[PDB]
Amino acid sequence: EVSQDLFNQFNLFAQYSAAAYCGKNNDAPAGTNITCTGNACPEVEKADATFLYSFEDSGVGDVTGFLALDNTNKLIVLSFRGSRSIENWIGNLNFDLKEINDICSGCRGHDGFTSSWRSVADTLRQKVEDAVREHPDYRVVFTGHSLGGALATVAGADLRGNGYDIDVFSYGAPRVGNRAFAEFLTVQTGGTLYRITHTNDIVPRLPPREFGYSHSSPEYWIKSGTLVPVTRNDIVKIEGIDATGGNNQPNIPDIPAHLWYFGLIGTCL
Ligand SMILES: CCCCCCCCCCCC(=O)OC[C@H](COP(=O)(O)OCC[N+](C)(C)C)OC(=O)CCCCCCCCCCC
Repeated sequence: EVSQDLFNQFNLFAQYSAAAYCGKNNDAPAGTNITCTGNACPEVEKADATFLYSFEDSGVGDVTGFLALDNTNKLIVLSFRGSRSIENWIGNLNFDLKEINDICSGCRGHDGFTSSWRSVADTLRQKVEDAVREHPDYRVVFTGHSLGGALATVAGADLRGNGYDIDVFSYGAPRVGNRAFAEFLTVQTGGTLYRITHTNDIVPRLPPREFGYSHSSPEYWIKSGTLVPVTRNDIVKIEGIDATGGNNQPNIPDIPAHLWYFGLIGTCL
Protein backbone atom coordinates (compact mmCIF):
# COMPACT_ATOMS: atom_id res chain seq x y z
CA GLU A 1 0.00 0.00 0.00
CA VAL A 2 3.08 2.25 -0.15
CA SER A 3 5.72 3.18 -2.70
CA GLN A 4 9.10 1.54 -2.24
CA ASP A 5 10.59 5.04 -1.85
CA LEU A 6 8.10 5.97 0.90
CA PHE A 7 8.88 2.65 2.54
CA ASN A 8 12.59 3.41 2.23
CA GLN A 9 12.16 6.78 3.88
CA PHE A 10 9.96 5.32 6.65
CA ASN A 11 12.72 2.91 7.56
CA LEU A 12 15.59 5.40 7.27
CA PHE A 13 13.94 7.78 9.74
CA ALA A 14 12.87 4.97 12.08
CA GLN A 15 16.55 4.32 12.49
CA TYR A 16 17.40 8.00 13.00
CA SER A 17 14.74 8.10 15.73
CA ALA A 18 16.13 4.90 17.26
CA ALA A 19 19.62 6.37 17.16
CA ALA A 20 18.58 9.26 19.46
CA TYR A 21 18.16 6.85 22.37
CA CYS A 22 21.74 5.58 22.20
CA GLY A 23 23.62 7.25 25.03
CA LYS A 24 26.80 7.98 23.09
CA ASN A 25 24.86 9.99 20.47
CA ASN A 26 23.74 12.61 23.03
CA ASP A 27 27.15 14.02 23.94
CA ALA A 28 29.00 13.17 20.74
CA PRO A 29 31.42 15.84 19.49
CA ALA A 30 30.48 17.75 16.33
CA GLY A 31 31.80 16.01 13.22
CA THR A 32 32.03 12.47 14.63
CA ASN A 33 29.78 9.77 13.16
CA ILE A 34 26.31 8.62 14.19
CA THR A 35 26.59 5.00 15.26
CA CYS A 36 24.38 2.66 17.28
CA THR A 37 25.18 -0.15 19.65
CA GLY A 38 23.50 -3.41 18.62
CA ASN A 39 22.16 -2.91 15.12
CA ALA A 40 19.83 -0.10 16.17
CA CYS A 41 20.79 1.98 13.10
CA PRO A 42 22.54 0.12 10.28
CA GLU A 43 21.32 2.42 7.48
CA VAL A 44 22.35 5.62 9.23
CA GLU A 45 25.84 4.15 9.86
CA LYS A 46 25.88 3.06 6.21
CA ALA A 47 25.28 6.67 5.11
CA ASP A 48 27.82 9.47 5.55
CA ALA A 49 26.06 10.92 8.60
CA THR A 50 27.87 13.09 11.14
CA PHE A 51 26.91 15.10 14.22
CA LEU A 52 26.20 18.79 13.70
CA TYR A 53 24.89 19.31 17.24
CA SER A 54 24.39 16.72 19.97
CA PHE A 55 22.20 17.73 22.92
CA GLU A 56 21.08 16.11 26.14
CA ASP A 57 19.16 17.22 29.19
CA SER A 58 18.22 20.58 27.69
CA GLY A 59 15.51 23.11 28.47
CA VAL A 60 12.67 21.73 30.56
CA GLY A 61 11.59 18.08 30.53
CA ASP A 62 15.00 16.74 29.54
CA VAL A 63 15.02 17.52 25.82
CA THR A 64 17.57 15.20 24.25
CA GLY A 65 18.51 14.30 20.68
CA PHE A 66 20.86 15.29 17.83
CA LEU A 67 21.20 17.36 14.69
CA ALA A 68 22.92 15.40 11.92
CA LEU A 69 24.11 16.21 8.42
CA ASP A 70 23.66 13.23 6.07
CA ASN A 71 25.85 13.72 3.00
CA THR A 72 24.77 10.42 1.41
CA ASN A 73 21.06 11.33 1.40
CA LYS A 74 21.53 15.11 1.26
CA LEU A 75 19.70 15.60 4.55
CA ILE A 76 19.67 17.81 7.64
CA VAL A 77 18.03 15.62 10.29
CA LEU A 78 16.89 16.73 13.75
CA SER A 79 16.07 13.63 15.79
CA PHE A 80 14.51 13.84 19.26
CA ARG A 81 15.05 11.02 21.79
CA GLY A 82 11.74 9.60 23.13
CA SER A 83 11.13 8.96 26.86
CA ARG A 84 13.94 7.57 28.96
CA SER A 85 14.62 9.62 32.09
CA ILE A 86 12.17 10.45 34.89
CA GLU A 87 11.93 14.12 33.84
CA ASN A 88 10.90 12.95 30.37
CA TRP A 89 8.25 10.97 32.16
CA ILE A 90 7.05 13.74 34.46
CA GLY A 91 6.83 16.05 31.44
CA ASN A 92 4.57 13.59 29.58
CA LEU A 93 2.15 13.79 32.55
CA ASN A 94 1.54 17.53 32.12
CA PHE A 95 -1.45 16.62 29.90
CA ASP A 96 -3.58 19.74 30.47
CA LEU A 97 -4.06 21.57 27.13
CA LYS A 98 -2.02 24.79 26.97
CA GLU A 99 -2.87 27.53 24.45
CA ILE A 100 -0.58 27.84 21.43
CA ASN A 101 -2.09 30.70 19.45
CA ASP A 102 1.35 31.82 18.26
CA ILE A 103 1.45 28.54 16.31
CA CYS A 104 -2.25 28.74 15.27
CA SER A 105 -5.53 30.39 16.21
CA GLY A 106 -7.75 28.29 18.43
CA CYS A 107 -5.00 25.66 18.65
CA ARG A 108 -4.29 24.20 22.05
CA GLY A 109 -1.29 21.98 22.68
CA HIS A 110 -0.38 19.37 25.29
CA ASP A 111 1.38 21.43 27.94
CA GLY A 112 4.67 19.59 28.53
CA PHE A 113 5.46 18.87 24.91
CA THR A 114 4.87 22.52 24.13
CA SER A 115 6.83 23.80 27.14
CA SER A 116 9.74 21.49 26.41
CA TRP A 117 9.85 22.64 22.78
CA ARG A 118 9.41 26.30 23.69
CA SER A 119 12.31 26.00 26.18
CA VAL A 120 14.77 24.87 23.50
CA ALA A 121 13.19 26.33 20.34
CA ASP A 122 15.65 29.24 19.80
CA THR A 123 18.89 27.29 20.16
CA LEU A 124 17.62 24.52 17.87
CA ARG A 125 15.92 26.89 15.38
CA GLN A 126 19.28 28.56 14.89
CA LYS A 127 21.25 25.29 14.63
CA VAL A 128 18.89 24.18 11.87
CA GLU A 129 19.10 27.56 10.12
CA ASP A 130 22.90 27.63 10.07
CA ALA A 131 22.80 24.08 8.69
CA VAL A 132 20.41 25.00 5.86
CA ARG A 133 22.54 28.06 5.13
CA GLU A 134 25.58 25.86 4.49
CA HIS A 135 23.68 23.07 2.62
CA PRO A 136 20.70 24.85 1.02
CA ASP A 137 20.00 21.98 -1.37
CA TYR A 138 19.83 19.45 1.50
CA ARG A 139 16.40 18.46 2.80
CA VAL A 140 15.31 19.19 6.37
CA VAL A 141 13.63 16.33 8.17
CA PHE A 142 12.52 16.40 11.82
CA THR A 143 11.98 12.96 13.36
CA GLY A 144 11.47 10.93 16.51
CA HIS A 145 9.69 8.13 18.37
CA SER A 146 7.06 8.40 21.09
CA LEU A 147 7.80 11.65 23.04
CA GLY A 148 10.37 12.48 20.38
CA GLY A 149 7.73 12.30 17.64
CA ALA A 150 5.50 14.70 19.65
CA LEU A 151 8.45 17.07 19.99
CA ALA A 152 9.29 16.74 16.31
CA THR A 153 5.63 17.38 15.34
CA VAL A 154 5.32 20.68 17.30
CA ALA A 155 8.85 21.88 16.45
CA GLY A 156 7.92 21.07 12.83
CA ALA A 157 4.74 23.22 12.91
CA ASP A 158 6.51 25.97 14.90
CA LEU A 159 9.37 26.39 12.40
CA ARG A 160 7.66 25.71 9.03
CA GLY A 161 7.47 28.93 7.01
CA ASN A 162 11.01 30.45 7.08
CA GLY A 163 11.82 29.59 3.47
CA TYR A 164 12.81 25.94 3.94
CA ASP A 165 10.40 22.99 3.96
CA ILE A 166 10.31 20.75 7.01
CA ASP A 167 9.24 17.13 6.72
CA VAL A 168 8.34 15.24 9.90
CA PHE A 169 8.34 11.49 10.26
CA SER A 170 6.91 10.45 13.66
CA TYR A 171 6.86 6.93 15.12
CA GLY A 172 4.44 5.79 17.82
CA ALA A 173 3.77 9.39 18.86
CA PRO A 174 0.89 10.36 21.12
CA ARG A 175 -1.79 12.96 20.28
CA VAL A 176 -0.32 16.43 20.65
CA GLY A 177 -3.29 18.79 20.90
CA ASN A 178 -6.93 19.70 20.36
CA ARG A 179 -8.86 19.29 17.12
CA ALA A 180 -7.92 22.87 16.12
CA PHE A 181 -4.27 21.73 16.23
CA ALA A 182 -5.22 18.42 14.62
CA GLU A 183 -6.85 20.21 11.65
CA PHE A 184 -3.96 22.68 11.44
CA LEU A 185 -1.28 19.93 11.28
CA THR A 186 -3.35 18.08 8.67
CA VAL A 187 -3.31 21.07 6.29
CA GLN A 188 -0.23 23.10 7.15
CA THR A 189 2.02 23.75 4.22
CA GLY A 190 5.78 23.89 3.95
CA GLY A 191 6.60 20.18 4.23
CA THR A 192 4.80 16.92 5.11
CA LEU A 193 3.90 15.17 8.36
CA TYR A 194 4.25 11.38 8.30
CA ARG A 195 2.38 9.94 11.34
CA ILE A 196 3.35 6.25 11.62
CA THR A 197 1.60 4.01 14.11
CA HIS A 198 1.97 0.27 14.71
CA THR A 199 -0.91 -2.15 15.20
CA ASN A 200 -2.22 -1.24 18.65
CA ASP A 201 0.70 0.54 20.20
CA ILE A 202 -0.91 2.17 23.23
CA VAL A 203 0.99 5.43 22.79
CA PRO A 204 -0.84 6.84 19.74
CA ARG A 205 -4.03 6.27 21.76
CA LEU A 206 -3.13 8.79 24.52
CA PRO A 207 -4.06 11.09 25.94
CA PRO A 208 -7.66 9.84 25.71
CA ARG A 209 -9.98 11.88 23.46
CA GLU A 210 -12.14 12.79 26.45
CA PHE A 211 -9.33 15.06 27.64
CA GLY A 212 -9.94 16.99 24.40
CA TYR A 213 -7.17 15.49 22.25
CA SER A 214 -7.21 14.64 18.55
CA HIS A 215 -4.96 13.23 15.87
CA SER A 216 -3.96 14.89 12.59
CA SER A 217 -4.63 13.14 9.24
CA PRO A 218 -3.64 10.95 7.68
CA GLU A 219 -2.06 7.97 9.45
CA TYR A 220 0.31 5.39 7.95
CA TRP A 221 -0.59 2.25 9.86
CA ILE A 222 2.01 -0.51 10.00
CA LYS A 223 -0.04 -3.69 10.34
CA SER A 224 2.59 -6.44 10.57
CA GLY A 225 3.26 -7.85 14.05
CA THR A 226 5.96 -7.17 16.62
CA LEU A 227 9.30 -8.76 15.73
CA VAL A 228 8.26 -9.56 12.17
CA PRO A 229 9.86 -7.36 9.50
CA VAL A 230 7.87 -4.76 7.62
CA THR A 231 7.25 -4.73 3.86
CA ARG A 232 5.52 -1.97 1.84
CA ASN A 233 2.35 -4.07 1.68
CA ASP A 234 2.02 -3.82 5.46
CA ILE A 235 1.88 -0.04 5.67
CA VAL A 236 -1.72 1.15 5.12
CA LYS A 237 -2.79 4.80 4.73
CA ILE A 238 -5.79 5.78 6.88
CA GLU A 239 -7.43 9.12 6.25
CA GLY A 240 -9.52 11.49 8.31
CA ILE A 241 -9.02 13.37 11.56
CA ASP A 242 -9.57 10.97 14.46
CA ALA A 243 -10.17 8.10 12.04
CA THR A 244 -10.67 4.59 13.39
CA GLY A 245 -9.61 1.44 11.53
CA GLY A 246 -5.90 2.20 11.86
CA ASN A 247 -4.26 2.20 15.29
CA ASN A 248 -7.30 3.99 16.76
CA GLN A 249 -9.56 0.99 17.40
CA PRO A 250 -11.65 -0.16 20.38
CA ASN A 251 -9.43 -3.02 21.61
CA ILE A 252 -6.70 -4.01 24.07
CA PRO A 253 -3.68 -1.79 23.51
CA ASP A 254 -0.22 -3.37 23.78
CA ILE A 255 3.13 -2.19 25.17
CA PRO A 256 5.83 -4.07 23.19
CA ALA A 257 4.16 -3.02 19.92
CA HIS A 258 5.38 0.50 20.74
CA LEU A 259 8.95 -0.85 20.73
CA TRP A 260 8.71 -2.34 17.23
CA TYR A 261 8.76 0.27 14.42
CA PHE A 262 10.62 -1.36 11.53
CA GLY A 263 13.05 -2.68 14.21
CA LEU A 264 13.54 -2.40 17.98
CA ILE A 265 13.26 1.29 18.82
CA GLY A 266 13.74 2.91 22.21
CA THR A 267 15.82 0.04 23.58
CA CYS A 268 19.16 1.37 22.44
CA LEU A 269 21.48 1.49 25.45
C1 LIG B 1 -2.63 5.09 31.38
C2 LIG B 1 -1.28 5.82 31.54
C3 LIG B 1 -1.40 7.30 31.93
C4 LIG B 1 -0.89 8.25 30.84
C5 LIG B 1 -1.73 9.53 30.71
C6 LIG B 1 -1.55 10.30 29.40
C7 LIG B 1 -0.18 10.96 29.30
C8 LIG B 1 0.49 10.90 27.92
C9 LIG B 1 1.45 9.72 27.87
C10 LIG B 1 2.71 10.00 27.04
C11 LIG B 1 3.00 8.73 26.23
C12 LIG B 1 4.47 8.33 26.29
O1 LIG B 1 5.25 8.57 25.39
O2 LIG B 1 4.66 7.35 27.17
C13 LIG B 1 3.52 6.71 27.69
C14 LIG B 1 3.61 5.20 27.52
C15 LIG B 1 2.54 4.44 28.31
O3 LIG B 1 3.21 3.69 29.34
P1 LIG B 1 2.16 2.92 30.25
O4 LIG B 1 2.01 1.51 29.74
O5 LIG B 1 0.83 3.86 30.31
O6 LIG B 1 2.53 3.11 31.76
C16 LIG B 1 1.70 2.78 32.86
C17 LIG B 1 2.69 2.41 33.98
N1 LIG B 1 2.43 3.10 35.23
C18 LIG B 1 1.07 2.78 35.64
C19 LIG B 1 3.47 2.81 36.22
C20 LIG B 1 2.38 4.55 35.02
O7 LIG B 1 4.91 4.61 27.70
C21 LIG B 1 4.88 3.30 27.35
O8 LIG B 1 3.88 2.80 26.88
C22 LIG B 1 5.99 2.43 27.96
C23 LIG B 1 7.27 2.62 27.14
C24 LIG B 1 8.43 1.72 27.56
C25 LIG B 1 9.82 2.34 27.35
C26 LIG B 1 10.53 2.56 28.68
C27 LIG B 1 10.41 3.93 29.35
C28 LIG B 1 11.59 4.09 30.34
C29 LIG B 1 11.58 5.47 30.98
C30 LIG B 1 10.49 5.72 32.04
C31 LIG B 1 10.58 4.75 33.24
C32 LIG B 1 9.80 5.24 34.46
